[PDB]
Amino acid sequence: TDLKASSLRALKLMHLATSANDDDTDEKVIALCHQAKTPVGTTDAIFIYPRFIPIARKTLKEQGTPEIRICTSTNFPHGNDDIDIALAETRAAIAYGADSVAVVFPYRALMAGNEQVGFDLVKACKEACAAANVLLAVIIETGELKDEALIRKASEISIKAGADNIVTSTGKVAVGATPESARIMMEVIRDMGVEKTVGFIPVGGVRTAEDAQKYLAIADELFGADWADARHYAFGASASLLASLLKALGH
Repeated sequence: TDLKASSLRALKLMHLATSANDDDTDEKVIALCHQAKTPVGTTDAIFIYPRFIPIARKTLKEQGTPEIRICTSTNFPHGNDDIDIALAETRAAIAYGADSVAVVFPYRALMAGNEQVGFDLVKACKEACAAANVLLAVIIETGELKDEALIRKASEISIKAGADNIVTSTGKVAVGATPESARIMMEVIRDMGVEKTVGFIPVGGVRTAEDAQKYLAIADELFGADWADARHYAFGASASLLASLLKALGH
């Protein structure tokens, strides 16, 4: 029954996205909105491309779940180092009506030795989001950085630039989150003492109810059992994890 409790808890923290082998479509997003409403409760949000926000917002409203948030991505998935492009895309996502924007950190530029551009890019995008009461998350793409020191450095730059959440992965490269990269990023949150204002989102690597229980255990250990609420923790995953959480709950 410990598994059942963390399964329901993981479920309500989900940022439901379409399968990686599906991209997105007006009908597939309407379907996604329906799956986000289950017999035991709703996921916290959906994760979709910006152009589908307006139709997702109407679907969620008309099905009686206006409280499900809509998160989207910019500078995505490439993480290029052109700030003007990243800012313009972020402003468009806001105008579409997003509740949360996840900008991809310029991780290639960091790997090449540029720590400043990542700071300036996140800062410019956070400025636009804050001005519109939108949360800014930052994807650092742990699967491409690989090295522990680079994952810490990307996390530290993002936090100092004003990230409201830090995210492992885009979901568009082979390797997403792992327990180790997840631990590293949450330890930066702790070491910097910013756990009240910065949350964490593993993308990928969580496919079963047992995986989700393991990832939540890391959060409970580092910050206490109460820390991982919808504002500070989320699982960026697809319908396959959701079905495993529902199954563990007997549905």
